[PDB]
Amino acid sequence: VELNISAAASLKEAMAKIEEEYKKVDSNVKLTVNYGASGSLQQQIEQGAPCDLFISAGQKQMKVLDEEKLLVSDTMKDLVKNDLVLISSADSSVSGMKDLTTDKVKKIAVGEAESVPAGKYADEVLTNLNLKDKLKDKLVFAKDVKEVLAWVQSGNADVGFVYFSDTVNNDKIKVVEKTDEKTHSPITYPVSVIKASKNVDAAKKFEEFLLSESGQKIFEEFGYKKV
Amino acid sequence: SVELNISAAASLKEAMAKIEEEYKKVDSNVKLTVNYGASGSLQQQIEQGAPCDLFISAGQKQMKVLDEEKLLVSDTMKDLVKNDLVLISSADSSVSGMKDLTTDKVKKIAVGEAESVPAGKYADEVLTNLNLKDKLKDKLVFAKDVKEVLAWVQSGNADVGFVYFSDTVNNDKIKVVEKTDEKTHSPITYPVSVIKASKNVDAAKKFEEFLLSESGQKIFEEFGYKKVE
Amino acid sequence: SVELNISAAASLKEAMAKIEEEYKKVDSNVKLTVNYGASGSLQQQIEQGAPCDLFISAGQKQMKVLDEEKLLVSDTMKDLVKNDLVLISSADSSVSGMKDLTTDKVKKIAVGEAESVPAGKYADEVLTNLNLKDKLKDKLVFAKDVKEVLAWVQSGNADVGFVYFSDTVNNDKIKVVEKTDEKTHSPITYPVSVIKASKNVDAAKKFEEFLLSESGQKIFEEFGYKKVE
Amino acid sequence: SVELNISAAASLKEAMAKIEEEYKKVDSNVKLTVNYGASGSLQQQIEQGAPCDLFISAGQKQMKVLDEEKLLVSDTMKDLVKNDLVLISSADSSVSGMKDLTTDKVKKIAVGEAESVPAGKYADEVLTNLNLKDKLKDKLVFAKDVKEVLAWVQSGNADVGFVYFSDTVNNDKIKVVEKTDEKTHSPITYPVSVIKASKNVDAAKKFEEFLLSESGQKIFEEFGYKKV
Repeated sequence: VELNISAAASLKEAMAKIEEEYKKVDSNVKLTVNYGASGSLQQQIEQGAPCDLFISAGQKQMKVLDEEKLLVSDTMKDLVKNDLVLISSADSSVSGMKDLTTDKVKKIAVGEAESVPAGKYADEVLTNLNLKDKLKDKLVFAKDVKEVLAWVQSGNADVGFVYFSDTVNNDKIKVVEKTDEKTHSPITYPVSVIKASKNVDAAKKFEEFLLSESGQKIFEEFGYKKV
Repeated sequence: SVELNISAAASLKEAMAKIEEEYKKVDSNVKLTVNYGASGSLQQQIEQGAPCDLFISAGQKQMKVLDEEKLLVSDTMKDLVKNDLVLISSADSSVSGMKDLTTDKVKKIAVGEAESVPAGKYADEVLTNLNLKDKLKDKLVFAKDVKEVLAWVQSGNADVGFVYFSDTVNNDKIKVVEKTDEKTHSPITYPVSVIKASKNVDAAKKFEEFLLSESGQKIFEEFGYKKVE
Repeated sequence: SVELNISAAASLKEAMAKIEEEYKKVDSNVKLTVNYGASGSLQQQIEQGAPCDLFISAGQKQMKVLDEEKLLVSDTMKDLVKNDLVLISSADSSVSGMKDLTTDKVKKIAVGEAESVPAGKYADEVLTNLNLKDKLKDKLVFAKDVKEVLAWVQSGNADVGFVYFSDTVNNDKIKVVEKTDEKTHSPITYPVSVIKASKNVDAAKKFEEFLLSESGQKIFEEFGYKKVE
Repeated sequence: SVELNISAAASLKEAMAKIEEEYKKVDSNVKLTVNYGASGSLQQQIEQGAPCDLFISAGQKQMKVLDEEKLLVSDTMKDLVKNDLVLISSADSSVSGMKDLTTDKVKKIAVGEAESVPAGKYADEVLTNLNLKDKLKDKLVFAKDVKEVLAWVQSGNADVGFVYFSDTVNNDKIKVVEKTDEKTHSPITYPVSVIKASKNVDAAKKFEEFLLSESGQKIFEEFGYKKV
């Protein structure tokens, strides 16, 4: 059977392992995974694109679809979530957020608050901790998380804010701390079977694998967390 | 034999053909398929999951939207090439400078709409920064594309016009009068990036390196494009 | 940036220098470090685990062992270039061709020692297959290497000689009378392969395809080598 | 912070890459540097007094010379993994068993060369022991290595081929039709051992047991290898 999956492109590295495993888990089904923006994938599903399963970055796109009656609602669940973490150079004395206030911390790298997802949550966290106005003389702004990583690696920034899934298998940086879930809005990836599919039966089975222990640990292998 | 889907701004077409044939000689194992279009429509397709391996846009705008949606291999984001905004005229025109603009040697100045035409946006910035825009309002006629600005400068509907230097190549009918000072406007950049969803990242990265290399650079320069600062 | 270690037969040294400067023009991101030696010993180092990325050999024997021991990326095994066994004389000699070997016009035929010198081993094959080896025994003189063969022929000590075409380039003092038919001897080929233990397999595969490309092949042909089939 | 020098046959490279990142989880402060070479050349390096902790050989020909020459810790020489000789065809090639070899369904059988390719040597022992080698001569075509065997079967040039099972993982363009009886060919084994001259005898053994442990013996299993 052929299942069509649309997904946020940030899951591509984790999704390679899932397909590969699922071949062993079920030889019968081959999966064609499609990657794009959750907004545009939302459009294609609204316009009747033959997708069997949808995993978006965030509740927003999925919420519009549920109301628009295009999802099998009982299949609408949270797949994984992400952690905003504080990183630094591997060889520095940063141990916590209280250091950002200190002389020890001169430069803090964050994504652009408006058009970088990690920067939005980073801004949201510093705002709620009342540190945002305290660190304006330290906050430098990057175009993406790669640049936040690179500035922290090369020493251009003392510490940075980034997803934990952006840190896996990288010896050059160290995850100093993890941000409290209660300090920002949930960074979640929902998954749902599409109603217009002709493989609801098979699509349900694949989603169950994704939500199963065998699938969740694969996602943990790439820095994602369960909900 | 890997097949690479390259999407590029329609402006790059003539130069992209030479790039294509020259990469055949350096790598026989890569098959390049290049479809062109406006940067916004090409950006649109990548977001829908269209299988494109490499993207070359005119403007930085379409890139940081894609990058924000995490559809790019971020470390492959580079400035490929640059352009110059040039003042052009009829080949026989007595105009010889930006100084001639505020004199009565010039009746009409053709520019693109500053809101919907990039060459118009840069022209605006130049006229604004040079403090010439108010004095020249009685001369400014507005076009819907760079192809219209040129067509007005030839056929004498406008004495003078603002276009990219790359539009001026292979036209003996129009002559470029003066190159706009780089200091007076936003960088006219054609950035390139490998698409994250690509199934041929390494092959794409390799091809991008060809564009970013002395041979690719020298090819773009044959069609009026310029070295990145 | 990537640093590739290439080990090649010491005969390729002159060609690999033009390969380096030319690859740099199409890929700024790769630094090549080329080590030269005897193919058999180069094989031993790879067998010991010496960090090599690409290997270019003089013969097929050493590739077979390496592949048997699984030290190669098998699907990258290819024939890069091949050489030709040619008949040479002095520039002013006026020897016409292979037919002139049997005539009284030539008295001394210079060849490499049939076991110590590969060009001699292939000369022996040609003369054997053409049934000329016995008739010519009174004419055959044996050199320690092709450099001595060329010297004898240049000085007139030998009327003609057998040598690789690549040993003739950049020398007007001698002239290539005729190239031996390829049907008459075992293929004189130089195989290339990416090394399995390499930490830059893809960068190595990409550099290998430059070698197998039209421009890369044409570089080896500047140095007397020839395209494979 | 201990560095371990590991000399291993180049067969295990892809498997060891998953061993390294996992032992990194099990032990944070050990640096694994894996040297890949021919087992005969790694043997020579060990014989010169060169410094290695653990040796993984392809076959026991080398690990016999060293064990005699008192260069090993004898109590650490065990068989790490074995290999299986399997029959393959393309995916859904309608070939079902070893029976089809003698039918018209199969007209071309790809094996490695008998005296150049290890998998070609064992497939030879099998067909010989199965009294099939003489009957099937008009079907037997010989490849330069297992990659080419696979290539012929994927493409359809050969209807059927013999390779190791570890050569067939993560490939959906062929089908492992049948495993060869282990009794019909010489044992295909990889021994492991700690060299006497290691700076860290104990550290290597805590790595050895990890490879011998279920945790390692299942990383190998997903790379096609088998228990001993």
